[PDB]
Amino acid sequence: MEMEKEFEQIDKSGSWAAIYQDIRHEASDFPSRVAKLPKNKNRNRYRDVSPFDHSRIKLHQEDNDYINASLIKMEEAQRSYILTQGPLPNTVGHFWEMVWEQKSRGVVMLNRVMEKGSLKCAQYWPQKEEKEMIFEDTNLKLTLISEDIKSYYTVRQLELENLTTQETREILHFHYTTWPDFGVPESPASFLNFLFKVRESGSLSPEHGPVVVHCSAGIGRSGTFCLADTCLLLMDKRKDPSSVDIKKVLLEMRKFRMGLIQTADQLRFSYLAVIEGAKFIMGD
Ligand SMILES: NC(=O)c1ccccc1N1CCCCC1
Repeated sequence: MEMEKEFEQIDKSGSWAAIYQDIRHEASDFPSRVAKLPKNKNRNRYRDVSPFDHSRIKLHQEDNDYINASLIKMEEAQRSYILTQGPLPNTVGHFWEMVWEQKSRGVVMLNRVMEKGSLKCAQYWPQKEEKEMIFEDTNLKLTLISEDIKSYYTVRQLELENLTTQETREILHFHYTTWPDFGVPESPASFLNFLFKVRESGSLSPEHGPVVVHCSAGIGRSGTFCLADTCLLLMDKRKDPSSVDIKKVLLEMRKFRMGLIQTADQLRFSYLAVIEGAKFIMGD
């Protein structure tokens, strides 16, 4: 069923809360035993948001390999994503160790450091060129190279140095700065423009490690970003673009991380983004 007609049918019937609970009921439940070990309590932002054991990213260290991060591998679309929480005061060094070890080119940030008067993630990148950061625990140095501030997003060029080997890499930081403190954006135009800027950079392409995507918990806004990207790529690849079922794609992605799309409003917004984005994919 053409999702645009499914959309109007749910809107006119006002059944978004009903569709959303059906997804919550059918979603996968896999163990997260490593996340719940007592040694890892200060590595988790939220007691109720944990990576599954089968899909968790492992740090390359014998001491403690744990980070709250999941590998989402979309087989038919040929896209992979790492979804992670906003870094905590004790996990900024682990965060950049993961970027280094997984060979990522891009980091996508969908939250502000402060929202609703509370801290949603640590200031984990340098704000001035002349004031770089050194993570002693993971032996990494991070330098701000350049910053391009736009009305709806900021793009930063960062240099990450492995102080052990003196290898360096360029990382691109894509920061969506205008998601409202409550609810979802009224139009998906700025969010789709932002998704197309990340794609244009090479950060989502198979010559690099997976993109790192985060918000505060790494499931809600982060879920909307990967769901919209994957659905648009499948509409490009398939003979019948109307065969793309957003609910089935979301349940596939929930095999790899719990709780993706946190509200019925985020589910409606994901449908709107895919419907409006398809009007480019199909030749406009
Ligand atoms: N070890 C670090 O993470 C670190 C290193 C250099 C400068 C700042 C740093 N952080 C920033 C956000 C979390 C608290 C402290």
